[PDB]
Amino acid sequence: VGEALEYVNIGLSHFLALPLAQRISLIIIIPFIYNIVWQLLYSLRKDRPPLVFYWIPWVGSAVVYGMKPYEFFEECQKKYGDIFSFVLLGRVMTVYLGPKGHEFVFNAKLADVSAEAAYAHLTTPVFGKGVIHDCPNSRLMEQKKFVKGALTKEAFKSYVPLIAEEVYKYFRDSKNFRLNERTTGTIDVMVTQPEMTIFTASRSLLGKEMRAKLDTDFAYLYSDLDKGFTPINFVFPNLPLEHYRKRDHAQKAISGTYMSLIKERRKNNDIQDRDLIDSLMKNSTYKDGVKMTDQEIANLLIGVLMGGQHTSAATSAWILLHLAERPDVQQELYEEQMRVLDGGKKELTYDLLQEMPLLNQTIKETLRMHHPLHSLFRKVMKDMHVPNTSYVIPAGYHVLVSPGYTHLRDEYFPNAHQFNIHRWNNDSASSYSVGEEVDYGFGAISKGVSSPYLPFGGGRHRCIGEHFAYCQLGVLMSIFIRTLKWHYPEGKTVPPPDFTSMVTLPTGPAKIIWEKRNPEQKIGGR
Ligand code: HEM
Ligand SMILES: OC(Cn1cncn1)(Cn1cncn1)c1ccc(F)cc1F
Repeated sequence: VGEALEYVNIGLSHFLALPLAQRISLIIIIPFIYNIVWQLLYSLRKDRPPLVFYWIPWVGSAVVYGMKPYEFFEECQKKYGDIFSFVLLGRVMTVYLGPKGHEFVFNAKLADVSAEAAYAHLTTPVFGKGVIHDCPNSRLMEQKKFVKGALTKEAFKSYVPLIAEEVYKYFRDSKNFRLNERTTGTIDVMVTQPEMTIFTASRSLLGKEMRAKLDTDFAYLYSDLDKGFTPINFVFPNLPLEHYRKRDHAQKAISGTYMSLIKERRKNNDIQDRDLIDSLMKNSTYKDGVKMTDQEIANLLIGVLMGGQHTSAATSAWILLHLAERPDVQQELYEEQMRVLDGGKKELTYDLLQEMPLLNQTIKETLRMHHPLHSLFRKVMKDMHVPNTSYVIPAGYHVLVSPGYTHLRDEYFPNAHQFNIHRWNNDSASSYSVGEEVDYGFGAISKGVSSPYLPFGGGRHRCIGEHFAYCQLGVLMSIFIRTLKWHYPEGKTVPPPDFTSMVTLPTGPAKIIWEKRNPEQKIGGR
């Protein structure tokens, strides 16, 4: 064996004297071979979930997961069951499908998994430092608490007429509508809904000043920042191109604008209860006494607005698209509007929104069919034993949960690919905890996360924008319904989702044709 060891050194030597044709080829095919051999040895382990076979090292199943994750999950489920792993751009993802998966991932102990470790590079380059994913979990919990303080019933009461006003103003002024001059038109909903969403959300959450900013070239900065919000950040968060420079500069200029308003308000003591900015100026002190800086407040505002932007705009787009081939549902919704608002003589309020179950069921059904986040990740921090299995998920892995997948399973939602708002009759709430509850720092929420329907997630990372989303989408759809009818161009139908973008927005261009219900109706104001 001493003689064997000599030939090892000889072999190492002879390698380095190989022609580069053969040892680019060498250093290529020997990972390819080792990978296959490694998977074969891996598949024999009884303490690991089955691993989806893949040919290309590092890359893994990235391409099929990236383009059609649900079809990917369905195939893996048929073959392997509800628990399985797959390689994705250098990381091993352990998927757990179904309610048991919801429970395993969303209710995982703080010591076991980390969301911020999974998402920091996705969001921090976009929002700025010190907030959301660029901070400890208990900091995040309180930031969520701070923001929730601006999201009260009384706040929604004041938001509704503000949001309504922005919708009507958009109908009046936008080149996409111009209702005082046009009775019919064609629109790309991936153009109109992001614009309507930023106008309505800015006006209510940021306030008059920041909304006024959107009527200038300052609006261009929001687009630049929006482009940095991309899956590519998972691999290339910072790359010396101008996509990144436009992003970084936008983040600085936008937070600078918020900070200017913040410092301005404090200078003049002008701090009431107008908006989320007022709210955070009065309520952003952590439990240990440390106060958020003006930069961190601005950075939080960016993240919250940006996140709400994408989820809400995608959702109202899908609502329009599903209703476009369903004049029956438009008809039902309109009748509800006529009854609840007394033929339109009653002004829309937050309370009246609560008396519109079909409208809210329509939102609920859209979120079932189109969960804007098709996958949620956590990085595994401590080895996790999978209950009632021999499986152990080692630290360094990632767990993946997908409530959106379950939303589309017939076993939980019969005829899951049919849009049917009536499957939610006497269950028109946005969601509802109906068992024991728990507080992670931002308010009591559902302890159990086993519901097959989880558009807003669960556990410590649960959404806090749920009621704002329903308020915003509710006011907007209420006005769309009362003002317009709409349908598809001949031969067109609901498009497939684009699963490669940050949220599962519709494939473009997604066009609908609108017409005024009352051609002679005029929208007043300047
Ligand atoms: C239809 C609209 C929306 C949907 C479907 C949605 C969905 C979700 C989901 C599934 C999560 C859980 C994330 C995870 O577990 O990793 C989440 C978290 C969160 N969302 Fe939303 N969201 C929506 C709108 C909004 C809005 C409008 C806001 C703010 C006004 C918002 C702010 C947040 C915040 C602060 C978190 C917590 C992040 C964390 O704790 O890690 N969302 N959202
Ligand atoms: O959870 C997100 C980040 N994200 C995860 N997968 C894709 N994007 C999205 N989001 C959820 N509700 C709204 N946006 C988020 C969470 C909080 C936040 F402040 C911004 C933000 F983008």
